[PDB]
Amino acid sequence: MQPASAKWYDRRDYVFIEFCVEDSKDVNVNFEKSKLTFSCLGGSDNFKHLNEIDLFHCIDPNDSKHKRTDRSILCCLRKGESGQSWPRLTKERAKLNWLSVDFNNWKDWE
Amino acid sequence: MQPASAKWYDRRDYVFIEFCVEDSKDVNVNFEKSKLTFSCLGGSDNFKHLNEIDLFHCIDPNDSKHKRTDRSILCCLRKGESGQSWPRLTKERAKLNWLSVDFNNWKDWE
Repeated sequence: MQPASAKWYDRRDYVFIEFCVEDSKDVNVNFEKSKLTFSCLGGSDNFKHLNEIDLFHCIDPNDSKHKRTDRSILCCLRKGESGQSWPRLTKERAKLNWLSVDFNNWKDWE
Repeated sequence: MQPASAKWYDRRDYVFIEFCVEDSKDVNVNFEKSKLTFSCLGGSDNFKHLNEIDLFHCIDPNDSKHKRTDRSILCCLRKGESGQSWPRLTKERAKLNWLSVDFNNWKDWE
């Protein structure tokens, strides 16, 4: 297995993470207060994907959700605090080779 | 003004920060989900103290409190999530020259 590639961006109250997996199945998103876990199989070859990250800021798991399509899986995380500033997605600064900013959707709402 | 010296430690559900200010007055503690702000005057000369820190993990402000004495001000922060692990007090890997671990009260409750 290996992490699915993903891009992220945020709004005032929400953080968005998109996992790019074609024809995904067994999609499994687990929202925690300070952690996110995504897993699924990709393609007819059942390619295993697993993404786990400690979030920079806390979120509200019970108010977070995800949508899936044949193209990818979009996660919507409710920021634990409105207007929360997210300079990065993860708790620690170290960069992840599968994660990048979604510049197509990025905005300076603040 | 300058930060008051302070030591910290945690238990399963709470994080404790003690600001060492003798004969404090105008004590002002502001608890926010991911931030703590402490200010006060020290001694007869009205020495100004101000401490601000972005917390490693989110806390529950509504359930946090502080107690003052002529010796110091002890803050009790309710962890946003029971059992939360706090390897450091601050969001970033920071060496704050005024902050140190309270080894007298420290425990490995885990």
